[PDB]
Amino acid sequence: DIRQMNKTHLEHWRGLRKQLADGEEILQADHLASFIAMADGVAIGFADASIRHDYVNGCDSSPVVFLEGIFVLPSFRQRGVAKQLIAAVQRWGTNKGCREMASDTSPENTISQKVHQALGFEETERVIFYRKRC
Amino acid sequence: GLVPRGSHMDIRQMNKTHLEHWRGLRKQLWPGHPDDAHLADGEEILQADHLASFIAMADGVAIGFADASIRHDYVNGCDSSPVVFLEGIFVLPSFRQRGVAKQLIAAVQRWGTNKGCREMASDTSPENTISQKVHQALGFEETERVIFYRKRC
Ligand SMILES: CC(C)(COP(=O)(O)OP(=O)(O)OC[C@H]1O[C@@H](n2cnc3c(N)ncnc32)[C@H](O)[C@@H]1OP(=O)(O)O)[C@@H](O)C(=O)NCCC(=O)NCCS
Ligand SMILES: CC(C)(COP(=O)(O)OP(=O)(O)OC[C@H]1O[C@@H](n2cnc3c(N)ncnc32)[C@H](O)[C@H]1OP(=O)(O)O)[C@@H](O)C(=O)NCCC(=O)NCCS
Repeated sequence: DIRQMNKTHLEHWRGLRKQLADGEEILQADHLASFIAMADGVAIGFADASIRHDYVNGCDSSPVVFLEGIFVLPSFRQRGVAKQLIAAVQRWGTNKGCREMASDTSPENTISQKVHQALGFEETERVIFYRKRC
Repeated sequence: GLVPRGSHMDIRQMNKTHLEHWRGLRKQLWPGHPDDAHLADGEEILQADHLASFIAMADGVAIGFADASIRHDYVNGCDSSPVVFLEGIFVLPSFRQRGVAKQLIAAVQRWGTNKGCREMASDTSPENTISQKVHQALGFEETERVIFYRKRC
């Protein structure tokens, strides 16, 4: 049971996000989309996505569908829920015209890295990001 | 009016006349791209409102440059949007450690702010220790390290 998020789901979505305002912008925006997995009417997993038009490390085409975040409640892990949410994200990206899908994860997130490889992604590059307020 | 500025080292916003020298330098930052691709990049940068490059001129000769963009996409480690991102920066070996990059970045920062950016960001490879010391010495804070993934769709 996978669905594109709407206002009803906003509440369940926040609880999971808290574990991994915006729901507002996402609902309103065209380049934004979030998906949710339900067990007995309860959101037990989600994935946030966006269509990126700026440079994306490791990608040579534009726009790109970017998996901004993904989370599945510990107890529902290893049942294919993420594989399903990512396939929904891919479908959405592909018909918004993206020829490639991208994602990122921390060097310490070993399970995440294995999940990305198991789902067909290829590591492109590792980078350190910086920031300075103007 | 007591101290003329940029009498010998001057930071300029790139225009069509700098295309060839910028490209000459960019091939040294990013080897592997035909003069074509650099050129196409240069025309895109010139015509797009969220894109700009800066050229460091020593007595009229380009010795460094910085490519920047006003990013509206989410930018790792930032709380606001848009962000002025340093897409790349390069200074000829013979002119390093003289404050050039400092000025290119200050000019990028300044263009970013006038375009509504509250934050400036950059990224760099974990093998580039010199670039990591450069970012820290210039006031940037490391926000996060990540691994990027790609899948054709
Ligand atoms: C990453 C995460 C979303 C995976 O969710 P999931 O529902 O458990 O994943 P799936 O069951 O759909 O697994 C997809 C594939 O990855 C593999 N995988 C999942 N968990 C794994 C683990 N712990 N170790 C090794 N491989 C694993 C599965 O074996 C599966 O393999 P297959 O396709 O070859 O059959 C989940 O661990 C989680 O929510 N973690 C916390 C948040 C986080 O790390 N997010 C990542 C980036 S924001
Ligand atoms: C990174 C680079 C642009 C810096 O250019 P630069 O003109 O030499 O830098 P600056 O002189 O303005 O240096 C500013 C700051 O970095 C420090 N710095 C510069 N080179 C350094 C080095 N090799 N080791 C340690 N610190 C260094 C300066 O000392 C410091 O300022 P401070 O003295 O006021 O504290 C240049 O080395 C270069 O082109 N590197 C190769 C390409 C590259 O790696 N680009 C970055 C990623 S796209």
